[PDB]
Amino acid sequence: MTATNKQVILKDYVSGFPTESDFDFTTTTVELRVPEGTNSVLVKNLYLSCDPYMRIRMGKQAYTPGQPIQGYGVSRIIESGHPDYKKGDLLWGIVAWEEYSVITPMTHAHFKIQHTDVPLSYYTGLLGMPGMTAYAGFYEVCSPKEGETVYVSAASGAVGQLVGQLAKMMGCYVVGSAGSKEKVDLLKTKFGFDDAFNYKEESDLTAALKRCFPNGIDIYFENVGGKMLDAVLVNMNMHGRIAVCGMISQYNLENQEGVHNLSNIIYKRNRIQGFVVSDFYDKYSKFLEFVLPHIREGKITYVEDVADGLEKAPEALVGLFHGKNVGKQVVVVARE
Amino acid sequence: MTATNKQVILKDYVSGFPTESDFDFTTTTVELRVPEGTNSVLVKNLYLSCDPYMRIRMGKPDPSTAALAQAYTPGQPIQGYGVSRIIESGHPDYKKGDLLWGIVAWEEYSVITPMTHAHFKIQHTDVPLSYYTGLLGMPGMTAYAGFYEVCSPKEGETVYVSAASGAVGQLVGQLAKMMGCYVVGSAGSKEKVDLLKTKFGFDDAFNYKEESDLTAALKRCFPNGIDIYFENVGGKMLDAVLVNMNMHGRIAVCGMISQYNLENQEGVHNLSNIIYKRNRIQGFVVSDFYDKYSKFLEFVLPHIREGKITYVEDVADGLEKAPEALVGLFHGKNVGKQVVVVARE
Ligand SMILES: NC(=O)c1ccc[n+]([C@@H]2O[C@H](COP(=O)([O-])OP(=O)(O)OC[C@H]3O[C@@H](n4cnc5c(N)ncnc54)[C@H](OP(=O)(O)O)[C@@H]3O)[C@@H](O)[C@H]2O)c1
Ligand SMILES: NC(=O)c1ccc[n+]([C@@H]2O[C@H](COP(=O)([O-])OP(=O)(O)OC[C@H]3O[C@@H](n4cnc5c(N)ncnc54)[C@H](OP(=O)(O)O)[C@@H]3O)[C@@H](O)[C@H]2O)c1
Repeated sequence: MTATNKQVILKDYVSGFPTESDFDFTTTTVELRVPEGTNSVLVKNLYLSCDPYMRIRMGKQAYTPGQPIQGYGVSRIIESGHPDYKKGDLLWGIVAWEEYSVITPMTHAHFKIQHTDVPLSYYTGLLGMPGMTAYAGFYEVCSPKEGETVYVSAASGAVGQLVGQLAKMMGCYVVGSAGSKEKVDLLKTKFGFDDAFNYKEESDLTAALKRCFPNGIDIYFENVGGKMLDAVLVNMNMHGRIAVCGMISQYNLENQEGVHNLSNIIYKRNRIQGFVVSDFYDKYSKFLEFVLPHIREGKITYVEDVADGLEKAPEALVGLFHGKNVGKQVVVVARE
Repeated sequence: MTATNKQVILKDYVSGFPTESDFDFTTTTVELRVPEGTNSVLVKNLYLSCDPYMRIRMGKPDPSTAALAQAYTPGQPIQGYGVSRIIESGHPDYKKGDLLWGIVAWEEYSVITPMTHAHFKIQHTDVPLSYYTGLLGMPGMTAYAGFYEVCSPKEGETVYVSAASGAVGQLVGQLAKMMGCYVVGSAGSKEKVDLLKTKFGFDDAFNYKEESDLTAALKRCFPNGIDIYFENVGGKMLDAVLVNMNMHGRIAVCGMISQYNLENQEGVHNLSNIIYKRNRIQGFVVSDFYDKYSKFLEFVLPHIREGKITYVEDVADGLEKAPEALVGLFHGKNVGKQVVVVARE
């Protein structure tokens, strides 16, 4: 290996939706040496994650045009130059969209994989940054108690599916919405939710919510926004929490959708708390040692829509925003 | 034993703003005697209060609003907060010379059954009895409970409060100042902003109505963004604040009178920002904390009596005015706590 290196780049700033045309392919050639830098390691990017924050990251902390779009991925140390990383092991964290990248590890972008008795695809979704985010947001920011109704929202996907699974381990009554009957079956089937509805087979969303929850929503895990939020507010419960994890139904408009119903948080006494996963990474290694018994035991599960190659990685990032993605969108770039 | 007790009533459920018309008057004759059943007391309503909550209790009954809540049964009188003197026995902790505050009807001679976070006995007289409908009562309990146990302020923090010339936003700004915060306020009247700037304390304030790009103004007052936000307003305000906010910014949602007399509630766009800069919106209801009311007095009653807490009012006589009075809040014709004297003392 003193190879060529393929990279998926960004042309220029996406207005509205992202499309395959706002991404271009290019070949650099990499020397597999130590290499040149300071606390650097060279790596072979194994897997990539299709992260929805990326849209916000590609409009005019924003990736520079002409340079590969950066994003989370799990990788293997080719050559080292960093104390912690032996010249042959597994990492995850921010990396370029390439086969061969050079990143100098830092404690909260880059973690080090010390459990391989589980897929190295999980560490871009379940045992990776969506997992910390489902752990963090549902445990701290929602502050769940037992027996109480949890509405989850892009539930099939990356963050959504551990929340209803964590919540059902508590023993709540969980419901979840998803866009198609493939995903809405996955929910009650695979992760045994207590109900699940296809929000795209509905006009009556407030009434949809009001039907799925007889006695109202104590907790709502927010992964989407707008219309959905507004029905959830009518539906919310007294002293019930809403942890705002994100708003996919907003990242893409060049005109942000307007919410009405906030007036309800007075009467119903709603905490609405918008977190960020980063802040909880000191609790990462506690999450890991908590879930890792449940996965390899058949208690926590996952579902990941796995593309193959950087070639099929624009057709993949774009797929999140409409909903091609069935579960976590990962991108296999090196099979091992 | 009859005594002719006048009243004020609601014709019908309101849609939009109240007007003097949605209320009718009428009279009756209460027989002045010892009330029975539960632990009941016949009272004599000296004062009464115009608080903007009464509009969500005037509208047609939604479950959403039924959590505050359940509208006034159209035809019998209006229920509200007022000061009252015990005209008869009925109960243990209430002697017939006595004087409570709480929820009475809009009538001359109410009868009440005094519940623990309903009816509160006045003990202290050295202060105007009209203070038990502002500062020493419920709207006073809001600014205390909403800013200490809800905005979780830290000394030095930037603060913005709105509807800053009314029973809550003028005592908030002072509890704010009492810990070196940078309270700025807002109000619509050209002179109302002058009570904020001078009389109440605020470091700056503005006239939102003389102000056109709302957010430009909050960008001026706080060049270093807004840590806390007390809100008695909503809509177009909350979107300027959410832009201007700081990280780990907090918001206490007391009320949103703007939205209240809208049939067609305004759209709050900018709510997405809170995912970036870990903002917390929290809606509370003062009613929940009336345990920390003994404690609140204990606090305020020293600070007022010493020049640390200033409080303007707006008085007006009898029920005849209490329509025009209650309808004046929504248009901002109350230059402080709007009180109505049924019968002075
Ligand atoms: N809190 C944090 O710090 C944190 C961390 C990471 C990511 N996030 C954010 O939250 C999301 C990521 O994970 P994920 O669990 O949502 O799954 P994902 O599968 O990774 O992302 C795509 C999903 O978006 C949904 N979707 C797209 N447009 C939608 C719309 N207009 N309305 C409703 N649903 C829509 C689709 O579900 P349907 O087919 O069912 O409609 C699809 O499954 C992103 O918005 C991301 O920016 C937050
Ligand atoms: N438990 C709770 O959550 C709780 C408890 C008590 C009260 N509240 C609520 O919060 C408010 C407190 O009452 P208060 O006695 O302190 O007096 P207040 O809010 O000052 O009421 C009158 C004021 O409303 C302002 N106003 C009128 N229309 C407005 C509009 N469209 N936009 C912005 N401001 C407008 C006027 O001034 P400017 O034009 O000068 O701005 C006027 O000074 C009420 O809405 C009440 O229902 C909530």
